[PDB]
Amino acid sequence: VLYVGSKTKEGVVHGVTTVAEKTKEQVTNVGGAVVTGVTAVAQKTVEGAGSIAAATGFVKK
Amino acid sequence: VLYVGSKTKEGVVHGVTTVAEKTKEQVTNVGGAVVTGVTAVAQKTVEGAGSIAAATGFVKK
Amino acid sequence: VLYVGSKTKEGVVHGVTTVAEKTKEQVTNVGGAVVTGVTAVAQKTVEGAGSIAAATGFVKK
Amino acid sequence: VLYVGSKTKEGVVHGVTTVAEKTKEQVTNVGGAVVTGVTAVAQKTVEGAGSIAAATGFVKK
Amino acid sequence: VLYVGSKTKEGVVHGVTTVAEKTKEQVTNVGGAVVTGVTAVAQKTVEGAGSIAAATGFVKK
Amino acid sequence: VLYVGSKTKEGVVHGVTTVAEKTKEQVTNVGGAVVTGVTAVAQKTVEGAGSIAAATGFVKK
Repeated sequence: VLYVGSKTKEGVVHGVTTVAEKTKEQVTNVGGAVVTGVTAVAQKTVEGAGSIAAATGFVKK
Repeated sequence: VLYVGSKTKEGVVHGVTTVAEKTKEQVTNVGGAVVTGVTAVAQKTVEGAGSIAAATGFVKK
Repeated sequence: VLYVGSKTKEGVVHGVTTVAEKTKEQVTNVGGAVVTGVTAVAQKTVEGAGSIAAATGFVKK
Repeated sequence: VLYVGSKTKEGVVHGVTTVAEKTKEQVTNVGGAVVTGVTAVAQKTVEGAGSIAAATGFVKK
Repeated sequence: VLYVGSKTKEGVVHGVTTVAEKTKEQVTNVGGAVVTGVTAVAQKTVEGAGSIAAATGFVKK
Repeated sequence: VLYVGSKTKEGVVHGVTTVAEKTKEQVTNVGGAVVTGVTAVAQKTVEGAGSIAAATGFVKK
Protein backbone atom coordinates (compact mmCIF):
# COMPACT_ATOMS: atom_id res chain seq x y z
CA VAL A 1 0.00 0.00 0.00
CA LEU A 2 1.39 3.39 -1.07
CA TYR A 3 -0.12 6.82 -0.44
CA VAL A 4 1.46 10.12 -1.48
CA GLY A 5 -0.33 13.42 -0.87
CA SER A 6 -3.65 11.78 0.02
CA LYS A 7 -6.26 12.32 2.73
CA THR A 8 -8.39 9.18 3.02
CA LYS A 9 -10.69 7.75 5.67
CA GLU A 10 -10.63 4.03 6.44
CA GLY A 11 -13.30 2.29 8.54
CA VAL A 12 -14.16 5.26 10.77
CA VAL A 13 -17.47 6.24 12.39
CA HIS A 14 -18.15 9.75 13.68
CA GLY A 15 -20.95 12.18 14.43
CA VAL A 16 -23.42 9.78 16.06
CA THR A 17 -25.85 11.99 17.99
CA THR A 18 -29.19 11.40 19.67
CA VAL A 19 -31.45 13.90 21.44
CA ALA A 20 -34.19 13.29 24.01
CA GLU A 21 -35.19 14.44 27.46
CA LYS A 22 -37.44 11.63 28.76
CA THR A 23 -36.39 8.00 28.37
CA LYS A 24 -37.29 4.81 30.26
CA GLU A 25 -36.02 1.25 29.74
CA GLN A 26 -37.53 -1.80 31.46
CA VAL A 27 -35.36 -4.68 30.22
CA THR A 28 -36.27 -8.08 31.75
CA ASN A 29 -33.93 -10.49 29.96
CA VAL A 30 -33.49 -14.00 31.33
CA GLY A 31 -31.18 -15.95 29.02
CA GLY A 32 -30.43 -14.14 25.77
CA ALA A 33 -29.15 -10.69 24.85
CA VAL A 34 -30.76 -7.24 24.89
CA VAL A 35 -28.82 -4.20 23.67
CA THR A 36 -30.31 -0.73 24.03
CA GLY A 37 -28.91 2.72 23.38
CA VAL A 38 -25.97 4.03 21.40
CA THR A 39 -22.85 2.09 20.41
CA ALA A 40 -20.17 2.61 17.78
CA VAL A 41 -18.11 -0.17 16.21
CA ALA A 42 -15.53 0.67 13.56
CA GLN A 43 -12.77 -1.67 12.38
CA LYS A 44 -10.56 -1.56 9.32
CA THR A 45 -9.21 -5.09 8.88
CA VAL A 46 -10.04 -8.43 10.53
CA GLU A 47 -8.78 -11.89 9.54
CA GLY A 48 -10.44 -15.11 10.62
CA ALA A 49 -12.00 -18.42 9.69
CA GLY A 50 -15.32 -18.36 11.54
CA SER A 51 -14.88 -15.28 13.69
CA ILE A 52 -17.49 -12.57 14.22
CA ALA A 53 -16.30 -9.01 13.74
CA ALA A 54 -19.05 -6.72 15.07
CA ALA A 55 -21.59 -8.54 17.24
CA THR A 56 -24.32 -6.50 18.93
CA GLY A 57 -27.01 -8.62 20.54
CA PHE A 58 -25.50 -12.02 19.74
CA VAL A 59 -26.14 -15.47 21.19
CA LYS A 60 -24.73 -18.67 19.70
CA LYS A 61 -25.63 -22.12 20.96
CA VAL B 1 -2.37 -0.42 -3.99
CA LEU B 2 -1.34 3.05 -5.20
CA TYR B 3 -2.90 6.43 -4.37
CA VAL B 4 -1.58 9.82 -5.49
CA GLY B 5 -3.32 13.11 -4.67
CA SER B 6 -6.69 11.51 -3.86
CA LYS B 7 -9.26 12.47 -1.21
CA THR B 8 -11.27 9.26 -1.28
CA LYS B 9 -13.13 7.91 1.74
CA GLU B 10 -13.97 4.27 2.37
CA GLY B 11 -16.21 2.51 4.88
CA VAL B 12 -17.41 5.56 6.82
CA VAL B 13 -20.65 6.14 8.72
CA HIS B 14 -21.39 9.71 9.76
CA GLY B 15 -24.32 11.99 10.44
CA VAL B 16 -26.73 9.47 11.95
CA THR B 17 -29.12 11.38 14.18
CA THR B 18 -32.33 10.69 16.09
CA VAL B 19 -34.43 13.39 17.74
CA ALA B 20 -37.24 12.68 20.20
CA GLU B 21 -38.67 14.04 23.43
CA LYS B 22 -40.49 11.02 24.91
CA THR B 23 -39.37 7.39 24.66
CA LYS B 24 -40.47 4.34 26.63
CA GLU B 25 -39.12 0.85 25.97
CA GLN B 26 -40.19 -2.46 27.52
CA VAL B 27 -38.60 -5.75 26.42
CA THR B 28 -39.20 -9.23 27.84
CA ASN B 29 -36.72 -11.27 25.81
CA VAL B 30 -36.21 -14.82 27.11
CA GLY B 31 -34.09 -16.74 24.62
CA GLY B 32 -33.00 -14.67 21.64
CA ALA B 33 -31.79 -11.18 20.82
CA VAL B 34 -33.62 -7.85 21.03
CA VAL B 35 -31.53 -4.91 19.83
CA THR B 36 -33.23 -1.51 19.93
CA GLY B 37 -31.78 1.96 19.53
CA VAL B 38 -28.92 3.30 17.42
CA THR B 39 -25.89 1.26 16.35
CA ALA B 40 -23.23 2.32 13.87
CA VAL B 41 -21.00 -0.39 12.37
CA ALA B 42 -18.39 0.35 9.70
CA GLN B 43 -15.56 -1.77 8.30
CA LYS B 44 -13.18 -1.82 5.36
CA THR B 45 -12.03 -5.43 5.06
CA VAL B 46 -13.11 -8.77 6.52
CA GLU B 47 -11.74 -12.25 5.78
CA GLY B 48 -13.28 -15.57 6.70
CA ALA B 49 -15.03 -18.74 5.61
CA GLY B 50 -18.00 -18.94 7.97
CA SER B 51 -17.45 -15.44 9.30
CA ILE B 52 -20.11 -12.91 10.26
CA ALA B 53 -19.14 -9.29 9.69
CA ALA B 54 -21.92 -7.09 11.12
CA ALA B 55 -24.38 -9.00 13.31
CA THR B 56 -27.17 -7.03 14.99
CA GLY B 57 -29.92 -8.97 16.73
CA PHE B 58 -28.28 -12.25 15.73
CA VAL B 59 -29.16 -15.67 17.14
CA LYS B 60 -27.65 -18.88 15.80
CA LYS B 61 -28.27 -22.45 16.94
CA VAL C 1 -5.44 -0.60 -8.20
CA LEU C 2 -4.21 2.97 -8.68
CA TYR C 3 -5.85 6.38 -8.12
CA VAL C 4 -4.68 9.71 -9.56
CA GLY C 5 -6.39 12.83 -8.19
CA SER C 6 -9.85 11.37 -7.57
CA LYS C 7 -12.39 12.05 -4.81
CA THR C 8 -14.70 9.06 -4.45
CA LYS C 9 -16.83 7.28 -1.85
CA GLU C 10 -16.81 3.49 -1.46
CA GLY C 11 -19.19 1.76 0.94
CA VAL C 12 -20.50 4.67 3.01
CA VAL C 13 -23.67 5.54 4.92
CA HIS C 14 -24.37 9.16 5.78
CA GLY C 15 -27.30 11.44 6.44
CA VAL C 16 -29.74 8.97 8.00
CA THR C 17 -32.15 10.75 10.33
CA THR C 18 -35.36 10.06 12.24
CA VAL C 19 -37.39 12.65 14.14
CA ALA C 20 -40.35 12.03 16.46
CA GLU C 21 -41.83 13.25 19.72
CA LYS C 22 -43.44 10.11 21.18
CA THR C 23 -42.16 6.55 20.80
CA LYS C 24 -43.43 3.58 22.81
CA GLU C 25 -42.29 0.00 22.18
CA GLN C 26 -43.42 -3.19 23.95
CA VAL C 27 -41.64 -6.01 22.15
CA THR C 28 -41.97 -9.34 24.00
CA ASN C 29 -39.72 -11.71 22.05
CA VAL C 30 -39.96 -15.32 23.21
CA GLY C 31 -36.86 -16.69 21.51
CA GLY C 32 -36.55 -15.38 17.98
CA ALA C 33 -34.69 -12.22 16.97
CA VAL C 34 -36.23 -8.74 16.92
CA VAL C 35 -34.46 -5.54 15.86
CA THR C 36 -36.15 -2.16 16.23
CA GLY C 37 -34.83 1.33 15.58
CA VAL C 38 -31.95 2.56 13.44
CA THR C 39 -28.73 0.81 12.41
CA ALA C 40 -26.06 1.81 9.90
CA VAL C 41 -23.87 -0.89 8.36
CA ALA C 42 -21.23 -0.11 5.73
CA GLN C 43 -18.24 -2.11 4.50
CA LYS C 44 -15.92 -1.96 1.50
CA THR C 45 -14.94 -5.61 0.95
CA VAL C 46 -16.31 -8.83 2.45
CA GLU C 47 -14.42 -12.04 1.61
CA GLY C 48 -15.96 -15.34 2.62
CA ALA C 49 -17.22 -18.75 1.58
CA GLY C 50 -20.57 -19.08 3.35
CA SER C 51 -20.16 -15.82 5.22
CA ILE C 52 -22.77 -13.26 6.26
CA ALA C 53 -21.93 -9.59 5.77
CA ALA C 54 -24.81 -7.49 7.16
CA ALA C 55 -27.33 -9.39 9.29
CA THR C 56 -29.99 -7.40 11.14
CA GLY C 57 -32.76 -9.42 12.75
CA PHE C 58 -31.26 -12.79 11.84
CA VAL C 59 -32.09 -16.24 13.20
CA LYS C 60 -30.01 -19.24 12.13
CA LYS C 61 -30.52 -22.99 12.54
CA VAL D 1 -59.67 33.02 35.56
CA LEU D 2 -60.95 29.99 37.44
CA TYR D 3 -59.21 26.75 36.43
CA VAL D 4 -60.47 23.97 38.70
CA GLY D 5 -58.21 21.21 37.37
CA SER D 6 -57.13 20.70 33.75
CA LYS D 7 -53.99 19.96 31.73
CA THR D 8 -53.51 22.95 29.42
CA LYS D 9 -50.80 24.77 27.52
CA GLU D 10 -51.17 28.48 26.73
CA GLY D 11 -48.67 29.83 24.21
CA VAL D 12 -45.75 27.40 24.06
CA VAL D 13 -43.24 26.44 21.38
CA HIS D 14 -41.77 22.96 21.68
CA GLY D 15 -40.06 20.46 19.41
CA VAL D 16 -38.55 22.70 16.74
CA THR D 17 -35.55 20.97 15.19
CA THR D 18 -33.24 21.40 12.22
CA VAL D 19 -31.03 18.67 10.75
CA ALA D 20 -28.16 19.39 8.36
CA GLU D 21 -24.44 18.83 8.03
CA LYS D 22 -23.28 21.56 5.60
CA THR D 23 -24.34 25.17 6.11
CA LYS D 24 -22.73 28.43 4.97
CA GLU D 25 -24.05 31.92 5.67
CA GLN D 26 -22.94 35.09 3.86
CA VAL D 27 -24.65 38.34 4.86
CA THR D 28 -23.49 41.87 3.98
CA ASN D 29 -26.14 43.99 5.70
CA VAL D 30 -25.78 47.75 5.29
CA GLY D 31 -28.68 49.45 7.07
CA GLY D 32 -31.45 46.99 7.86
CA ALA D 33 -32.20 43.71 9.63
CA VAL D 34 -31.27 40.16 8.63
CA VAL D 35 -32.19 36.97 10.51
CA THR D 36 -30.84 33.66 9.19
CA GLY D 37 -31.26 31.21 12.07
CA VAL D 38 -33.74 29.50 14.37
CA THR D 39 -35.81 31.57 16.81
CA ALA D 40 -38.52 30.40 19.20
CA VAL D 41 -40.89 33.07 20.51
CA ALA D 42 -43.87 32.54 22.83
CA GLN D 43 -45.91 34.77 25.16
CA LYS D 44 -49.29 34.79 26.87
CA THR D 45 -50.37 38.45 27.13
CA VAL D 46 -49.18 41.81 25.84
CA GLU D 47 -50.55 45.25 26.71
CA GLY D 48 -50.42 48.81 25.47
CA ALA D 49 -51.39 50.48 22.21
CA GLY D 50 -48.14 50.98 20.30
CA SER D 51 -46.87 47.49 21.07
CA ILE D 52 -44.86 44.95 19.08
CA ALA D 53 -44.87 41.40 20.43
CA ALA D 54 -42.74 39.24 18.09
CA ALA D 55 -40.34 41.17 15.87
CA THR D 56 -37.96 38.68 14.27
CA GLY D 57 -36.40 40.66 11.43
CA PHE D 58 -37.96 44.08 12.03
CA VAL D 59 -36.96 47.58 10.93
CA LYS D 60 -39.03 50.58 12.01
CA LYS D 61 -38.05 53.82 10.27
CA VAL E 1 -63.35 31.24 32.27
CA LEU E 2 -63.67 27.70 33.69
CA TYR E 3 -62.13 24.27 33.07
CA VAL E 4 -63.47 21.32 35.07
CA GLY E 5 -61.25 18.63 33.57
CA SER E 6 -60.76 19.51 29.91
CA LYS E 7 -57.35 19.03 28.26
CA THR E 8 -56.91 21.86 25.77
CA LYS E 9 -54.29 23.59 23.62
CA GLU E 10 -54.33 27.40 23.45
CA GLY E 11 -52.13 28.85 20.71
CA VAL E 12 -49.09 26.57 20.47
CA VAL E 13 -46.78 25.18 17.80
CA HIS E 14 -44.90 21.87 17.66
CA GLY E 15 -43.65 19.39 15.10
CA VAL E 16 -42.12 22.09 12.90
CA THR E 17 -39.06 20.02 11.98
CA THR E 18 -36.93 20.83 8.94
CA VAL E 19 -34.16 18.77 7.37
CA ALA E 20 -31.55 19.26 4.65
CA GLU E 21 -27.96 18.29 3.99
CA LYS E 22 -26.50 21.22 2.00
CA THR E 23 -27.58 24.84 2.51
CA LYS E 24 -25.89 28.02 1.33
CA GLU E 25 -27.39 31.49 1.77
CA GLN E 26 -25.83 34.65 0.31
CA VAL E 27 -28.33 37.41 1.06
CA THR E 28 -27.08 40.97 0.54
CA ASN E 29 -29.25 43.66 2.13
CA VAL E 30 -29.13 47.46 2.39
CA GLY E 31 -32.42 48.95 3.52
CA GLY E 32 -35.06 46.39 4.41
CA ALA E 33 -35.73 43.28 6.47
CA VAL E 34 -34.79 39.77 5.36
CA VAL E 35 -35.62 36.54 7.20
CA THR E 36 -34.26 33.28 5.76
CA GLY E 37 -34.63 30.74 8.56
CA VAL E 38 -37.12 28.91 10.77
CA THR E 39 -39.16 30.83 13.32
CA ALA E 40 -42.01 29.77 15.59
CA VAL E 41 -44.25 32.34 17.29
CA ALA E 42 -47.06 31.02 19.50
CA GLN E 43 -49.10 33.57 21.45
CA LYS E 44 -52.27 33.55 23.55
CA THR E 45 -53.65 37.12 23.66
CA VAL E 46 -52.44 40.37 22.09
CA GLU E 47 -54.36 43.64 22.11
CA GLY E 48 -53.74 47.33 21.60
CA ALA E 49 -54.82 50.03 19.17
CA GLY E 50 -51.68 49.86 17.05
CA SER E 51 -50.50 46.41 18.08
CA ILE E 52 -48.42 44.18 15.81
CA ALA E 53 -48.45 40.58 17.02
CA ALA E 54 -46.14 38.43 14.85
CA ALA E 55 -44.03 40.38 12.35
CA THR E 56 -41.38 38.36 10.51
CA GLY E 57 -39.56 40.37 7.86
CA PHE E 58 -41.27 43.69 8.57
CA VAL E 59 -40.55 47.23 7.38
CA LYS E 60 -42.61 50.14 8.71
CA LYS E 61 -42.40 53.74 7.47
CA VAL F 1 -56.83 33.71 39.27
CA LEU F 2 -57.39 30.28 40.84
CA TYR F 3 -55.91 26.79 40.37
CA VAL F 4 -56.79 23.67 42.37
CA GLY F 5 -54.91 21.02 40.41
CA SER F 6 -54.50 22.25 36.87
CA LYS F 7 -51.13 21.25 35.40
CA THR F 8 -50.51 24.19 33.08
CA LYS F 9 -47.71 25.50 30.89
CA GLU F 10 -47.94 29.26 30.28
CA GLY F 11 -45.27 30.58 27.93
CA VAL F 12 -42.48 28.00 27.85
CA VAL F 13 -40.09 26.90 25.11
CA HIS F 14 -38.43 23.48 25.35
CA GLY F 15 -36.64 21.31 22.81
CA VAL F 16 -35.26 23.70 20.18
CA THR F 17 -32.36 21.37 19.41
CA THR F 18 -30.52 21.86 16.11
CA VAL F 19 -27.77 19.64 14.75
CA ALA F 20 -24.95 20.11 12.23
CA GLU F 21 -21.27 19.34 11.87
CA LYS F 22 -20.01 21.95 9.38
CA THR F 23 -21.15 25.55 9.86
CA LYS F 24 -19.62 28.85 8.76
CA GLU F 25 -21.00 32.40 9.00
CA GLN F 26 -19.52 35.38 7.13
CA VAL F 27 -21.39 38.36 8.60
CA THR F 28 -20.10 41.82 7.59
CA ASN F 29 -22.86 44.00 9.01
CA VAL F 30 -22.66 47.78 9.33
CA GLY F 31 -25.06 50.08 11.19
CA GLY F 32 -27.87 47.53 11.54
CA ALA F 33 -28.86 44.23 13.14
CA VAL F 34 -27.97 40.68 12.09
CA VAL F 35 -28.84 37.51 14.05
CA THR F 36 -27.62 34.17 12.68
CA GLY F 37 -28.01 31.67 15.52
CA VAL F 38 -30.43 30.17 18.02
CA THR F 39 -32.44 32.28 20.47
CA ALA F 40 -35.19 31.26 22.90
CA VAL F 41 -37.67 33.88 24.13
CA ALA F 42 -40.53 33.14 26.52
CA GLN F 43 -42.63 35.59 28.54
CA LYS F 44 -46.00 35.55 30.27
CA THR F 45 -46.96 39.23 30.61
CA VAL F 46 -45.56 42.46 29.21
CA GLU F 47 -47.17 45.76 30.22
CA GLY F 48 -46.60 49.10 28.50
CA ALA F 49 -47.88 51.42 25.79
CA GLY F 50 -44.71 51.83 23.74
CA SER F 51 -43.44 48.34 24.47
CA ILE F 52 -41.45 45.83 22.43
CA ALA F 53 -41.64 42.31 23.85
CA ALA F 54 -39.45 39.98 21.75
CA ALA F 55 -37.07 41.80 19.40
CA THR F 56 -34.57 39.70 17.45
CA GLY F 57 -32.89 41.68 14.69
CA PHE F 58 -34.57 45.01 15.43
CA VAL F 59 -33.53 48.53 14.48
CA LYS F 60 -35.72 51.57 15.12
CA LYS F 61 -34.68 54.88 13.59
